[PDB]
Amino acid sequence: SMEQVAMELRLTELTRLLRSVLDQLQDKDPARIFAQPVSLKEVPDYLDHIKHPMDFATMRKRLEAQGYKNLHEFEEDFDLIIDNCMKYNARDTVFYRAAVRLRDQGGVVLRQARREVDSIG
Repeated sequence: SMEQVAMELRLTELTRLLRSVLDQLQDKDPARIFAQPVSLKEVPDYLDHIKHPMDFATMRKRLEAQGYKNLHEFEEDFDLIIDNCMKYNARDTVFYRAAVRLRDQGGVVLRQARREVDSIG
C-alpha cells in the first residue's frame, strides 16, 4: 500500500536523524570506552551484574536495520550504556567518570533531537 510506503519513508527519515544523533553522542566519548560490548572473555562475571549490556556498536547495528521505531527506544539503549557503567564501576574510576560526562553532554543533543522529531513529526 501507499500508506505502508509513507510509514516506511517516516522510519527512514527517523533513522537518518538518529544516525546523526548517534554520531554526535559518540563524539562525546573520545576515549572510546563505550564503543564496543564489554568483553565476556575479559570480564567473565559481567552478566551476573548487568542484565542488559549495551554499547554504541550494538546500537548502530539496530539503527541500520531500522530497529528504532521512535526516539524513546533509542534513548532507552543510550541510557543503558550509561546506567550499566555507573553500576558496574565505582565512582572513583575513569569508566564511571566517562559515563557521567557522556550523560551530561549527551543531554544537550537529546533535548534538541526531541524537538526535531516532534517538529518534523
